Amino acid sequence: DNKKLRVLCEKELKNSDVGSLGRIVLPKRDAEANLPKLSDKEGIVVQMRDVFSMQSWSFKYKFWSNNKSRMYVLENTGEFVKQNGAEIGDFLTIYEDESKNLYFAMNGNSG
DNA sequence: GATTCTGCATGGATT
DNA sequence: CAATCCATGCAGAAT
Repeated sequence: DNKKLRVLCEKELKNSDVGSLGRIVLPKRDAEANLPKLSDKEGIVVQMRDVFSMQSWSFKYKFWSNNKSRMYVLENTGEFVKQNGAEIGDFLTIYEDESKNLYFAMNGNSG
């Protein structure tokens, strides 16, 4: 917890983000600019640690095809929301470690 | 059949 | 006017 952080993206949780589908949508602009570059629909597996804790979480960061561009999504978020009790309007903020791109990325509104 | 997963399409609101 | 973003609907696989 001697961490130095840079914000990569932030999302206001909507109904489907905390819904039964178990996936979280991320803003396309910031996801493309700051999140690792995705060159396949298969996506990648990313893990992000809580800023306030030593709890680490593993998600699948992938994209869907939409129109001629993309929609970015973070799959397998069911237990994350359930465990953290995230409701509509809560904030999921994703950060970055400065020397290493280790994805600290926690909710709990924060800011 | 009925139900859930998964990836894409639709459609309102905004850039 | 047309393009973009994204919440959600929804068709086809999988269970």
